[PDB]
Amino acid sequence: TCPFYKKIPGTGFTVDAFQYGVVEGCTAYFLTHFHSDHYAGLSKHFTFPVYCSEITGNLLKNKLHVQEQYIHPLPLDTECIVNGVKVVLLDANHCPGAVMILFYLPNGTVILHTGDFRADPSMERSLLADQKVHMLYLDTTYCSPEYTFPSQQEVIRFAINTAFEAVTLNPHALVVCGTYSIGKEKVFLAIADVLGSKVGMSQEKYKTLQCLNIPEINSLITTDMCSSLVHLLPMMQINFKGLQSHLKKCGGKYNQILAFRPTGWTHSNKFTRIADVIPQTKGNISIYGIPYSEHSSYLEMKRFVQWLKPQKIIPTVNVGTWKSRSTMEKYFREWKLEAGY
Ligand code: NI
Repeated sequence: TCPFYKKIPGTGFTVDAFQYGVVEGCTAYFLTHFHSDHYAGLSKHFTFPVYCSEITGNLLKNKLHVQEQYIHPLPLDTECIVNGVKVVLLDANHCPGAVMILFYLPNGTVILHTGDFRADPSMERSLLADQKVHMLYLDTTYCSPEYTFPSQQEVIRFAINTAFEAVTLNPHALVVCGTYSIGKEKVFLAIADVLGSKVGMSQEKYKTLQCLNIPEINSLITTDMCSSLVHLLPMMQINFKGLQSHLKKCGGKYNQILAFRPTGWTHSNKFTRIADVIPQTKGNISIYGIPYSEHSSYLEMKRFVQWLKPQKIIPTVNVGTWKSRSTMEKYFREWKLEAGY
């Protein structure tokens, strides 16, 4: 049964609610982004209207085989009427195709559902600027002050400089980057650009990348592993055993691997600056964990909410424990007292 924080009161609508069967009263199912915890339940047999971005729609059709007649893509930054209710989709600064949804309820209430997001000051000049929001359904993944990490630009700077140094010292080194979902494509694209290489990957991952509307993508990626010196592999294979086994398959072309695991936050963030990060090494294999996040830091989240000044907040992440829920409620009250709304 569908939980309350996935329902939009005063409408026929749900958000990211595909794993509960036929939801009673639901006339349109919104999908914020193509990540498995959110799409869980969709398949080619789904027969209700799905509303989403163009990119999410490409993935639904090609990867999950949802039939075209049930896919309803909407442009961003554009007022649209859905089953008699005005909606707007906004870029969520998460993975490709990820949106926030603004719902203008027939009674005058305005609701923002962030989906998953990485808050940014640029959002303060979107269509959010123009009116008041009563209810915020908020991605609270990192809602605690211990969660710090650097900008995405600092992280990419570190990775580019690391890869270019290693391969210039040793032209026979291979770079490998882990992946298990869409998102974080800048990591592998930036490294391949500095090295003058295409990114090599499986047929299944190439298929997924071809759904994302990235400019000039045919110039950047390939299924011909032999022609490429940046390879993508499943995240599960980014360990000493998995990488040893991959180096065997490369036909003595390479004699060293430098690999990247983009994670979210890890507790080595509490002590170490990005500049100071070091790898784990065994023989001719080195593995860097790099803190590339597609969710808001605590400070970014706090800034956004203090700017928006919502009347009520409904968390969508970490809602399963009493300790979590109490911690989050305390920070929301601090923020409101500090800012005066
Ligand atoms: Ni996500």
